[PDB]
Amino acid sequence: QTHNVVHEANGVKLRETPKEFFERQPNKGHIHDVNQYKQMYEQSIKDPQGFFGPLAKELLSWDHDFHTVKSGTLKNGDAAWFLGGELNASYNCVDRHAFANPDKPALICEADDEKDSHILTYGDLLREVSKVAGVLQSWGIKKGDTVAVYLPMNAQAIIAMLAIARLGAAHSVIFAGFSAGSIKDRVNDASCKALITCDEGKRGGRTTNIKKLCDEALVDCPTVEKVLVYKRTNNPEIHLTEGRDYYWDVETAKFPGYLPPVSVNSEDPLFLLYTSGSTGTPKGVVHSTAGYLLGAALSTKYIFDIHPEDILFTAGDVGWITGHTYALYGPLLLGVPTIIFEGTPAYPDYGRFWQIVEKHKATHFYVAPTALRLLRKAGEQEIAKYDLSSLRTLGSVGEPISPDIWEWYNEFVGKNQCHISDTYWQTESGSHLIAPLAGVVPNKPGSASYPFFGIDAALIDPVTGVEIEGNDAEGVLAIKDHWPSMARTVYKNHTKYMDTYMNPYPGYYFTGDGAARDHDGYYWIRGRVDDVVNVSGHRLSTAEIEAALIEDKKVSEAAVVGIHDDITGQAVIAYVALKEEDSEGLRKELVLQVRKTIGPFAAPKSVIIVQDLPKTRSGKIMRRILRKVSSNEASTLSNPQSVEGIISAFGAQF
Amino acid sequence: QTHNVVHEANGVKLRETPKEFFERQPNKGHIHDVNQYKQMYEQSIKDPQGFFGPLAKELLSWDHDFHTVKSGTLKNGDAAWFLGGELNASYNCVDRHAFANPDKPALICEADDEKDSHILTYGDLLREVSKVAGVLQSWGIKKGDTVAVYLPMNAQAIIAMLAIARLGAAHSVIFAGFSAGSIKDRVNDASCKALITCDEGKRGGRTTNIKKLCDEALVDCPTVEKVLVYKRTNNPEIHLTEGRDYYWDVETAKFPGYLPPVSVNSEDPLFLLYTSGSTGTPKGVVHSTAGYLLGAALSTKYIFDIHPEDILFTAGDVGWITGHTYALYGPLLLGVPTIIFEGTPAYPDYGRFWQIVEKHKATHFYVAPTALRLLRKAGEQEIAKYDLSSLRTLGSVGEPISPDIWEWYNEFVGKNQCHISDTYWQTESGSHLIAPLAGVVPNKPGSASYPFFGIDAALIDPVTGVEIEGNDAEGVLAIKDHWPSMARTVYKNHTKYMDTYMNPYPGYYFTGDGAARDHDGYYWIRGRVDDVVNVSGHRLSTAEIEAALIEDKKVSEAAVVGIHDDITGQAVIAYVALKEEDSEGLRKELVLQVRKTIGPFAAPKSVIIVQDLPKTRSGKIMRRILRKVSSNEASTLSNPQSVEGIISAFGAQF
Amino acid sequence: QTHNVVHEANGVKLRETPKEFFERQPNKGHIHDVNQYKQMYEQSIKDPQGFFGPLAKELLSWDHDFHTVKSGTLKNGDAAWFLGGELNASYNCVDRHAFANPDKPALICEADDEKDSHILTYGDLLREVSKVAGVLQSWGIKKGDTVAVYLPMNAQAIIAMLAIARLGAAHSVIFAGFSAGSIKDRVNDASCKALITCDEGKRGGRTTNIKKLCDEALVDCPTVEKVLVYKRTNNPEIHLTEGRDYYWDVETAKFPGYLPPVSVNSEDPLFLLYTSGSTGTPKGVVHSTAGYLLGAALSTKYIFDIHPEDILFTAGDVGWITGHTYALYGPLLLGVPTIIFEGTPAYPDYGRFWQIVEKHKATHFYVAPTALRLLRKAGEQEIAKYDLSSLRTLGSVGEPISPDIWEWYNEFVGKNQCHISDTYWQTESGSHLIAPLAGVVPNKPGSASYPFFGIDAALIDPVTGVEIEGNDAEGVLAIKDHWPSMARTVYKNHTKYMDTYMNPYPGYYFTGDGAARDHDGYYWIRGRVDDVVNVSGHRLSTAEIEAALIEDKKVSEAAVVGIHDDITGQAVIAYVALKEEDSEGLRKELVLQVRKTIGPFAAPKSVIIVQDLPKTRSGKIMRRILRKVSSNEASTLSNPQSVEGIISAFGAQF
Ligand SMILES: CCCOP(=O)(O)OC[C@H]1O[C@@H](n2cnc3c(N)ncnc32)[C@H](O)[C@@H]1O
Ligand SMILES: CCCOP(=O)(O)OC[C@H]1O[C@@H](n2cnc3c(N)ncnc32)[C@H](O)[C@@H]1O
Ligand SMILES: CCCOP(=O)(O)OC[C@H]1O[C@@H](n2cnc3c(N)ncnc32)[C@H](O)[C@@H]1O
Ligand code: NA
Repeated sequence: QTHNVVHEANGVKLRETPKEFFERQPNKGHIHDVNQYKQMYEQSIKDPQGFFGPLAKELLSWDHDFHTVKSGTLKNGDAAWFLGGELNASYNCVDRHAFANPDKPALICEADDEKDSHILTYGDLLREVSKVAGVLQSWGIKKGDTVAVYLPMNAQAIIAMLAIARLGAAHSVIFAGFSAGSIKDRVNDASCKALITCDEGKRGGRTTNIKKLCDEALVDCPTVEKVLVYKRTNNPEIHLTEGRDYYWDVETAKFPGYLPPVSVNSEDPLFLLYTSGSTGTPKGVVHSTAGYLLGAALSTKYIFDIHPEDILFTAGDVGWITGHTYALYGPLLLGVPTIIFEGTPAYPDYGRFWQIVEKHKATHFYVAPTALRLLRKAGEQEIAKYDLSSLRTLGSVGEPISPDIWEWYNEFVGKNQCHISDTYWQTESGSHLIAPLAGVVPNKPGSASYPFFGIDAALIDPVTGVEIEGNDAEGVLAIKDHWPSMARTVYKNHTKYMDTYMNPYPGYYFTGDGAARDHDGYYWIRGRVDDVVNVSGHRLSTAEIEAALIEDKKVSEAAVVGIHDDITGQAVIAYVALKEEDSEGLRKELVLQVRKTIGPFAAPKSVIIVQDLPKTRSGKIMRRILRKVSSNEASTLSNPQSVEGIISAFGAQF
Repeated sequence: QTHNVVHEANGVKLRETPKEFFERQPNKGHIHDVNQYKQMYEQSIKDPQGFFGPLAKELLSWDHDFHTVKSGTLKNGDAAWFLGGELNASYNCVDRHAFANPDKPALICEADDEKDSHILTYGDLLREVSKVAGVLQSWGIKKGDTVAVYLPMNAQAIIAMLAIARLGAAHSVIFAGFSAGSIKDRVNDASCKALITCDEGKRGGRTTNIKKLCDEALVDCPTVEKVLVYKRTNNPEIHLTEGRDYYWDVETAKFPGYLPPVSVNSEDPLFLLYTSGSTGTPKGVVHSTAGYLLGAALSTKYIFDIHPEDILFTAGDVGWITGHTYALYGPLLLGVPTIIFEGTPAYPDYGRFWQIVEKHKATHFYVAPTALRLLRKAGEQEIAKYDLSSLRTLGSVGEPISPDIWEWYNEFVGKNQCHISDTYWQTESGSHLIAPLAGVVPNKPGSASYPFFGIDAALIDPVTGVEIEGNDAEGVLAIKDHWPSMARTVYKNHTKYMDTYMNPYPGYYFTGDGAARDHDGYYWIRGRVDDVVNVSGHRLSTAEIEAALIEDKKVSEAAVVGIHDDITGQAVIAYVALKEEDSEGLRKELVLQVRKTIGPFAAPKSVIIVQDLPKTRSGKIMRRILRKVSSNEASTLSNPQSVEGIISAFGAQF
Repeated sequence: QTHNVVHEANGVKLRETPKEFFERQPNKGHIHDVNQYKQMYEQSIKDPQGFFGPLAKELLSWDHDFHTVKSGTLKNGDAAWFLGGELNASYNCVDRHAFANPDKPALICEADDEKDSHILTYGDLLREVSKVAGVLQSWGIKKGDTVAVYLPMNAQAIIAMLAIARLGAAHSVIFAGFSAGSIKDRVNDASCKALITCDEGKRGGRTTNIKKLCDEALVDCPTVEKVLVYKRTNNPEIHLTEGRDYYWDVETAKFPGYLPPVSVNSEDPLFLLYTSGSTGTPKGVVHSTAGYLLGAALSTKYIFDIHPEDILFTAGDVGWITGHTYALYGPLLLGVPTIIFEGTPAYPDYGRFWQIVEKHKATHFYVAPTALRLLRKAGEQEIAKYDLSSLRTLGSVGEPISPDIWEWYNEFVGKNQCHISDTYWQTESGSHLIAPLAGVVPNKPGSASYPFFGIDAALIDPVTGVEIEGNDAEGVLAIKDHWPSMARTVYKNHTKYMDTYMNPYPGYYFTGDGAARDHDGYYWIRGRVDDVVNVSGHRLSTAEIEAALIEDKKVSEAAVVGIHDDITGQAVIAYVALKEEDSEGLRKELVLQVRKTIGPFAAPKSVIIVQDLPKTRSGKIMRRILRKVSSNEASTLSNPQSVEGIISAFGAQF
């Protein structure tokens, strides 16, 4: 007790799981007592073979059984799960459920306008996936090909990824916010032979350009042989390059309503998803087929307490890992309907999220902390109008949750009845690492609680590189052994995959996050230790933004850091130095330069112009100074007078 | 009793199964009583899962077992059988039998001249198929490729289709009668990467040109990379385009006598077979692998009463669905020798069919009604010379059988000892739909008796579109649910497949045939309701013939209909109107224009030339008038005087 | 007794298996008594299905089980084993052992210099094979592709063949001694899409050129898309053609440490290996996957008495069948470490072979008789310095072993404690045919003893073509039925495969060797009957050397034969006749002409020049005369005076 190192633990008492939730369970809970979970967790770490074997056979339908549950080491980067097994993601997500209950809802597609909303049953999802998959096969997509997807968060993207996996190909979903240059690089890296996109998207009542950005990047993408285009708005003046572009509706009507699924090996690539790390250009994270689906199945069934009668709503976009796991695979593997929203929580009214939960009587809701802050400041009153009584579990993902936000979440939406589960994980983790299991774990506000099955959490001292033992401790967060849903490599570049995750601390998986552990065992996440800032959930490497600013001929050097913006969580500020008029206009010109190389979400909130940057004698720009200058101004540098200049221009600009 | 609507049922008494047949059975009959069959049939309709499951495991050797017997609906066009199963057609047709009895006869190849006849054992068929398959594999044929076959009805074609299926490819047999333009269209549609043909064919003592027609179409077929040519006559002056054409004997000698078969999914395409429907160009009918072979195995074993000691003779050509199912797959699946005839029933003498039955002591004989009429008028006396005592079952296929022909069949050939089984089915049906089961069902002459296992027959009123209930009823014939051997789609054009079979009467499979059902339950087929005429067994769309006539610049409009010709069953007459001398010569010039675009069997018997066609005010040519004018002349038209002109020119011409 | 025909059997007594060996067995011997072996052998011949079935399931890990143990006949050339089975060679050789004992040694790589020696564990071999296999897959290598290997006898070649088989591709190892023209022909025949080689090799302290010879042949090899180059010496001035050549270290670092193995059918090609027969250019011998690995597993486990605790040293190069079977697959299948030597038994000292046996405490040693003669004449004394006490079994392979050499082997190296096993077999045989089983069979010096499991040995009279029955008999050696590891065909040329092995004596496998059988049943090999001479183990067709000499414009005709050279066993002499000065220099010019078309090992020891060759009236060069002229001069020819000229020039030259 009386924590000294973990200051956040002090003054925090366990918020017991509300009693109303256990009554709203449609069936007996998967786990009875919290002591039962600790016994399950202890087995997954000590005996991984005896723990995950049965669960894999229970939750996955195998075309061919595996001979070995776990192989490989973190140090050697040769991890593998369920070796010898053969299965298919589209059979487990669609086919098997469509045979039992064809008319059961599968995709509840809620569009930007509710007039364009519709529901697809599992029988319908099987027919549409088979048809789309039939088109890609006639085009020549085979096992081992990568197929790119540039679609908004609607049912069409869900259908696309399943049809690609159905053939044994790997899908690479590119976020619709990205620019043309970001599509160019990502496609060329994967050597995609096909692209699935739409004519244009509609979000918040505005018509976003989609196909036009694809045509721009595709002139520099020679691997793409053919492109599939969906008529989301049916705009007549949308050009389609002959021989390359073909129409979704026209081609799918040519092929039958059932296509045989292609068996893939357990360690065969399921998908690629590009993320930006502290150093280097965005890398292509690869996930295996079997170990990923299992991880998604476990975390969904047990942490969220998902039963066959439940309905899940996950707000995240499929362009990021959250939509991948807990808007598609997780729910569909368990045979429950998932809610896919193509709009924003503000259009038409700020209660749009809550109409959907009322309309479809959703039982589980998954949201990012950046959206809860937006709703509180803007549309807090609308919540009471809608029912929201069907919700049993409220989740949080992507950003640190504040105790202030946690209490607002519990009563304003859950009415002190729902269970709150702060789910900490990563794109590379595939599934949840640390989260409160609903009905089991009493959550401490702000803490992600205990680690999940198969995750052996530990802290490491950053300087000495030793594992810290005990409680009331702080350090770098790392995992001792690999787990089923762990990412297996970076596409065509395993060396950077080792240099990033396995080599910083050999024998450990490097998460890039600082954490603390209290005496109760609950884990507190303190943010990323490398040069990555979480801006509205999007991870952004400072180096990617800095390289975009330097593309302008005038920019001699640039440096970007992050600070706490209330709405966005973190915002990147740009301190740029020019070589040798209209200073305010050039600042805006740099903002679109970042918006052109990367996308609109990378644009800095402000750009401060200084002649000299705070540098050490060797040359390293003192990012610690620029960080504090943004907030509070209170070591050895080259010129200290330059610091007064940076403070002068910061107030002048921001 | 006392049928009013079904006039054919009146005056017809059951012709009981002859007692001599049961004694000639080499073993106990598959079905004991007719009540046993009705119980089997009732199960196949009520419980399809419990009926076809065991039969599939019994009659098919699976590389991998299936998880679901039946999926999909007619309304959605997503039918599938034995989902998850893996198997290969060449293993079930050749390999497994060759292991048990290598020296057992498999292909009894009876050529145009008996001096060129030979027998291939199952061990020989395994070696020749493996070698041919070895050539196609080195050429690059893989699972999912289509391979065209343009061969006469000999052992080489049988070997070809097995070698193609062995690799998992799909074979498209093109009838040797077709012209070059028909090969052109069919090949381009399937995008065949290879072609198997012969130098030239010999039929009825005449040397038919084969390779030369292939070279003509192949200049407009870019997908064909290589061609395999068999030396049927070894004509020295047969050109072989270098890089494309290679020799059957030369290449097969390069590869070993065993090649591993490639596993295909149950719903993977087995073959394509092009047929002409009332509307549109000829379409590519697709059949699955597993559901087709089962249907062929069931219909052969039970309707024909085929036992391991039996020998089957089916006269049909492999260019049509009859040779596909009951000259190749059906017999070979059950491990019995099949008789392949490359000649005609007239050369050398009209008793050639009966020498073969005597020579090889055939037990089952399958023939079309168009051949029975030819033999009766020309060579009726030769039958008594040959033994023909080994025959147990006589079959009829393709055309309506007349009660006059049925009685001639029973005594002149069967000697009132064989069982006659009128087998009604379709290219799309894959296997028999309605037929008398030998040893079980007493056949009514002219009636195809009761429907077969898994076929839920029903009649629909054409106008109201309602299912007719009761007996003494007539209407459109339709099947309530799909069946294993049902065709799954039209190649690369599922929309026309729905528009033709599933959309005319939703929830039903449209057969395109009129039928009647008497009080005993026996079904009577009354012919096709759409614009298709059965000329000597070949289904011919009127629109395909009309489009060929219109290719001549002079032809303004044309219209073709059918009437009863004794020899051909039905003959198509052509009424053509020219724009603006040698009228008799231009009539002959049009006949070869049809023979050039389609083939020799489409040529009209006569061509009547009129200036105006009987038309409604909207423009539809009154095909009912041209139909009656051909036979007996006894509504609102545009000009009635034109009718007197059509009658005047009909007598003048025909 | 008192053998008359088998003169070698007379005066020979059984040398009983030394008692010390049974004590040095780490476990109970696989076979207890010699009578037990005869009962096992009798079953393998009478009931092949009941004998090899269990052994295949015991010694091989199957991805899918087979349905038939044995099919096909020698006469039809359609042999097949374990039909229907699916497996992978790299799983059985690496993966399965790496799971049980990752840190167990697998490849003990002893380089030309011991400073460059290293050991790879089974876990390491799994990671390196997976990475290399990962590179070939991204390059596009798939099941059915051939990949060429031009590497010396080191660990890199072993890794290469496993990675190729891992993908289901077939590897074609080309011996590093061969010239550029020999690589050209071999690659073009197989149509290899990739090549794995190294910058240069080091052997006996000399730097051999390797990559440079590849670049020379690759300009005439269009099928090769990409090439993998290993940095054996890291010579900076090694050119790498851009787009074609890539670096082993650079590419393998890009791919992960585990790659899923690809299932292949039992009869799918494992590898190709080119050998030269009496007639024709070198042919590509093909071996199946399953039947080969089993044969290698049986012969290694039982003839050599290999147990899990044993260590094997086989001196042969992987460029020939010996390194294939008993330096790679045989040991690795059984999960024991194998010793790979990149040097020669003379460098640094003649006791290098024996340091390795002492260093790694090797228990089994495999050597060719040509090396035992070299060591005896040059470095006999070094043997006593090293321990060599861990050896239990000494083997002999490739050449006839002399009784003089057999006794030297037994005491000078084995110290009358090891068991000597003369293993006679062929490239086409895949595994041992006739050999003494250690611990079971008392070996007669010079005799290979009894045939092995599944080999039904018999002798045939060369003239009459009848099988000789009884003992004290001599004739052509042939095998009555095929066996699992028998070669299945010649690549893309099955006709020559039949003409060579199955057609000379139908119903028998032609070995090309003369043999004798004594009253005890022991077999004595008397050499090859066709025009093939074993020069230092390399089989060399006389026709291949003769064609190389004739390439020079001056050479009108040439004829080469073989005689007994002490060091090389057999040496080829060249008698060449020119069309029309510096006679000694042209003789040397011809020697390099052979060294350029074939390789350095084909160069004749001497070249005798004569104007006329001893010829029959039809024209056949009397090779019997040139054979005797070389040794002792003691029929009807065209000119007898030419014989005096050949004798005159032989003494003048050689
Ligand atoms: C999985 C969401 C999308 O993942 P990304 O790969 O884009 O970003 C992962 C990072 O988000 C933060 N993070 C994620 N979840 C939480 C969380 N629940 N609490 C605090 N920080 C969190 C942690 O810093 C982590 O390293
Ligand atoms: C299966 C033979 C070749 O089939 P096709 O696809 O070429 O033609 C099918 C049509 O032939 C007629 N037909 C077929 N068999 C009979 C039959 N036994 N009696 C009467 N009409 C028949 C029916 O009209 C049917 O729609
Ligand atoms: C397997 C070694 C490499 O094989 P190759 O395919 O290069 O050569 C096979 C031939 O070598 C001889 N031969 C092989 N082993 C022996 C042996 N043990 N004794 C005598 N001659 C032998 C026999 O003549 C045989 O036909
Ligand atoms: Na399989």
